[PDB]
Amino acid sequence: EYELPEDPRWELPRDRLVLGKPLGEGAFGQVVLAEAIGLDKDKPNRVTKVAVKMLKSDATEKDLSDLISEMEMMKMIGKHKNIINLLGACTQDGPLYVIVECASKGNLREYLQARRPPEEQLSSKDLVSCAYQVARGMEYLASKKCIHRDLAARNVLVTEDNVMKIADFGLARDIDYYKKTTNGRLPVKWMAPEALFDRIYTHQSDVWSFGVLLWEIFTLGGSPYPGVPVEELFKLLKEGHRMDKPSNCTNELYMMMRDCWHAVPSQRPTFKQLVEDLDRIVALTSN
Ligand SMILES: */C=C\C(=O)Nc1cn(CCO)nc1Nc1cc(N(C)C(=O)Nc2c(Cl)c(OC)cc(OC)c2Cl)ncn1
Repeated sequence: EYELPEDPRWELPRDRLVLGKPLGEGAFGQVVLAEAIGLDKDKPNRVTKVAVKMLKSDATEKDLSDLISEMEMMKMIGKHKNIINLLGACTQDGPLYVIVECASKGNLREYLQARRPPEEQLSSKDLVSCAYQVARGMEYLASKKCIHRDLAARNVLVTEDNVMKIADFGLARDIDYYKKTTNGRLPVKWMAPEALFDRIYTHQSDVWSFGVLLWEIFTLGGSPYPGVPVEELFKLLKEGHRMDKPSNCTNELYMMMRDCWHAVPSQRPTFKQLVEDLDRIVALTSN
């Protein structure tokens, strides 16, 4: 059981919502595509495709509290082009539905892969642009005290008009480093040393992630530290080994990666900086 308070800024009548296909039961919760009717006073007879999150029926009291949390946090953080945004919620006379934006070309990684050489092909500008947009989004969240914790291509989603949007930021978390993702990869490959070892998570480690995220981008979908089992990665990093520069990657960019991977967290750049460098570099980068 439960009753929620309703904020009318955000309440959508649940009959204005046409639920459709699901897509995986994530880290608690389960999400389904849907069509919202209205959403906009201007054009109230238009459907808008949205993603709607709701509880599975095998759902604890906390599992709920969690959903309410991340909803309320998405409210606090506010809108930005380069993040997945809240658009509404259905709170009354039914189970809770937390509606957000549909990003119609999947995750960054899938979209990169689908655009390798012999569905279109990405120019050099198209890639740096992509890194730039993620940095913007990251900067925004950071400006709002948000620390991401699992930043990587899989957690960047892409809209029809090709805009990078960061996903799963307000995320309530709690520990197997062998836990495999859908694609078969290990979340530790994105983790900064101090996050790995001493559980210390900050903007600085979100920057380390962004390093690897750049690496993913300039390998059109790469898989980090290829065939280097978890155990080995412990040492390699400890000592100071770093990933290899990709082909089709300028020294400039490879040097960014390397600063995002500074051993001393405080000496890494910040997103503010990285946005400013990526803007310049995009302007100097040819189609
Ligand atoms: C819109 C058509 C469509 O097919 N969209 C689509 C398909 N896929 C498959 C990816 O392999 N992804 C999308 N876009 C999409 C997915 C999602 N979520 C799966 C999702 O969980 N969204 C979401 C996010 Cl990202 C979030 O971030 C904090 C918070 C949410 O709810 C609280 C939700 Cl639901 N979202 C948007 N677009």
